[PDB]
Amino acid sequence: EWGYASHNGPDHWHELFPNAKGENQSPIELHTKDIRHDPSLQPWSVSYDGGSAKTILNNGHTCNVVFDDTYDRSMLRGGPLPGPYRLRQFHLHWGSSDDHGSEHTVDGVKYAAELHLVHWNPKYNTFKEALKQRDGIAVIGIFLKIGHENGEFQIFLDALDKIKTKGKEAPFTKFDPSSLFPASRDYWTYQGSFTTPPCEECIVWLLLKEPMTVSSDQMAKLRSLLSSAENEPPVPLVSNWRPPQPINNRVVRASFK
Ligand SMILES: [Zn+2]
Repeated sequence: EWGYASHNGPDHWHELFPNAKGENQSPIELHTKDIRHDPSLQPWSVSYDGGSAKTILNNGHTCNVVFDDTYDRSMLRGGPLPGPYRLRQFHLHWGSSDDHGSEHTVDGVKYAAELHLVHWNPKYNTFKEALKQRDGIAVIGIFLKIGHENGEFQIFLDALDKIKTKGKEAPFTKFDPSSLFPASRDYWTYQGSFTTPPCEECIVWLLLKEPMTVSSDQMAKLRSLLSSAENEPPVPLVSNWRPPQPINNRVVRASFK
């Protein structure tokens, strides 16, 4: 009961979800000349377990890989976080050609897709209870820039064949999504929200300066997925990005000089 179209677009989401219109929404524009270095930002680390992966779904907005988080398994730590955090899911956001598709922008500059890795604080007992904290979620954000094929990313792409359609689920194990990471772990950090409804203001963002490169033909395989079940009328999922919301008075810090 929401969408990226023209009667369900993001423009309207608040008509049914009213966080959608709070003071800490994501995504944002990042204006590098308004951003300062903070020398108290440490680096982050992951311990992930490739065996945590379970399923891959197409929920009609996006493709999801789900992981097992019933205990402390694949862990994100350091950075600005207070504590260690659990991996739960990743997905993506894209548009309809390569010149655009990311949610965040950096000095105007748009990327072709954004990858989001979702984590949650064990301190808050439960993914669902952490949606009510300001720092309950942690997202690692990655940009996708056109280029050379990515092989670890293919692994994932190959599986899309089995969920083409909204609804569809399939098994997906043994994938470590740290494989996708680029070489640098330089980061921008801010506080905001989920970009899809219900738009909870739950998120510590960690955006990575460095883009993971991918192929145009890799990108058009993501662009194939569809948003109608089988028994129903085709329709492609051609865009799924949300446009930048208001910073108000929010401070964006960089890990890096
Ligand atoms: Zn997302």
